[PDB]
Order: sequence, then structure tokens, then C-alpha cells
Amino acid sequence: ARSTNTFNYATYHTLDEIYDFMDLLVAEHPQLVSKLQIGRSYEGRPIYVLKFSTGGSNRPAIWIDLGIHSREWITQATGVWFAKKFTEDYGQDPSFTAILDSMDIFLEIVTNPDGFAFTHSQNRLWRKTRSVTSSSLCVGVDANRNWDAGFGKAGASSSPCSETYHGKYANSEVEVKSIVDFVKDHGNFKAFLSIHSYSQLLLYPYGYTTQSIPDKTELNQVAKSAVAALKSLYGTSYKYGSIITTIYQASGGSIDWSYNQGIKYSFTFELRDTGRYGFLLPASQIIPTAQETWLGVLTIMEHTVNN
Ligand SMILES: [Zn+2]
Repeated sequence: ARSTNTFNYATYHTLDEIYDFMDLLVAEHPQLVSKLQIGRSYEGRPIYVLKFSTGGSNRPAIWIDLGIHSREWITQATGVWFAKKFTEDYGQDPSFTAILDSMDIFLEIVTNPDGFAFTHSQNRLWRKTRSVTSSSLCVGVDANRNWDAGFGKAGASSSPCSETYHGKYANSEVEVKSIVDFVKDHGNFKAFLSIHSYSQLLLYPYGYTTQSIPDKTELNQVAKSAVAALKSLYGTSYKYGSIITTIYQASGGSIDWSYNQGIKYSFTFELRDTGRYGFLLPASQIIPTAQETWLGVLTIMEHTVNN
């Protein structure tokens, strides 16, 4: 509400409330966080990233995006909690302090703002963007099938009405191209984390091909360590592995694209639960989910600073 200390982190919020939160956080911690506009959505809403930094010039960086699939409301709620947590733990947690003293963090809480507004207004289960194509009355693209990584291959649909429609061409969705351009221009991202729900999975590349990545041994051990840290708070059990061996072939996904740009520490989290509530996770689970997920993310960031 009036301060980030009176904001209710244990309930779900609207787009306007999350955008107001971002401005409160910047006003309270102007030496540590800044708000960047990296584009505008199809319906003209600003696309914002929060940059957390203690200085430097183009320091090596960590990317985290949440909410690319709009109905996965636990992810935007986790992103708000993360933003606050960064500002609380800098100078208090020795390990997070060391990360931010050497690296920058870029956090995109609402990666698909038009879908998110639609889930509040019209259809709680909407997952796609809201772009319109002329050959159909169906709306929207699955923005996690629109990236230039095996685009249009098996594990995505070419039908505009499908929930897994990949779009007309790679990077057709402005929500995806805004990220692509920003990461390419920056050139010094070391980790790329995309957060989803549900199923309790920690995945590494690839989804579009059976080929094993050259860094499989290391990314598998980092994933094991991150799942063990996450489980330590409440006992939540995650599985881990490559996308294609753990779930199924899926093309056009963001961490396949980021790994092929040379961003070695590329992971997707699928948060709680395993299906009892699914996308309609009760608000009473927001803070426990965020707290345990933070331990998993911090484990990946520690490995990145030292490697
Ligand atoms: Zn998702």
C-alpha cells in the first residue's frame, strides 16, 4: 500500500498494484535498484525490469523472468517477494551480499502484462499473449514457444487457436523480442532463469533436441544442489533434468535460446504444486513457496559468482 513494508505479500495482486510496488521499491532503495522499460506490450503496456546493482560498469549479470505464462500467478507473486528480499538481505546475508557486490541482477516480474491483465478481467486460466493474427479469430501466442531455438519444430503447434501456438515466426511477440534485444545488447549475462508453475521441476536444456549439452555434468550437479537447498525448508520435493528427458519435447523455449547464446547457467523452475490446486494455488502458500524457491535460486547464483 503506502510502503513496501505495508504491501501484502501473502495475497495475489493486480497489474496496477505490482507496477505501483516497483515505484515504491525504487523510491525506498534508490542506491540499489532502478526500473528500466525495455519495451511495450502488444496492448501498449510498459514492460519493466528491475535492475539491482551496487555499481560497476556492465558487471556480469543474472537474468530472472516470471509470469511469461499469465495464469501462473504464483510466479508474479514470488517475483514481488524476491524484489523485496533482495533489498532486505543485502548487507545482512553474507552470501547474497557477496553476489551483489560483484554482479547485477535483472528481474522481470510480469513478462506478459497483457495476458496478466486478461486473467484478472476475463479468463483466469489464460496463458498466451494477446496479439491478434489476421488469419484467425483466435488470439495470442505461447511466448515460451516463440524463441529462436528449434523454432517451429515438434513440441509446439502451428494452429493459432492452440494453447501452445508458436506464432508466425521466431521472436514475433514483442514481449519476447524485447528481452532478446536487451540481453544481446548487454552481452554479459552469465545466468538466465525463467520461472513457471506448476509441477515442482528444475530443468536445464534442451527441450527442442535430444542432443546433450556439453555442460550437462556441471548443470546437473548444480540442479541437484539447488533442489536439495529448496527442499530443506518445508520438504517440497522437486525433480530435475533436461527438459526433453523430464517432460517431453518442447520447441522455441527461452532457456534453449539463452544457452545457445553462450549463457551457461540457464534453468527453468516449475513451482508448486503437483496438481492438487495447480494454477489456483491458495494465497496461503505464496510466502512458503517464495521462501523455498529463494534458497534454490541463491544456490545457482552462488555457483555463478565462483564459476
Ligand atoms: Zn509456464
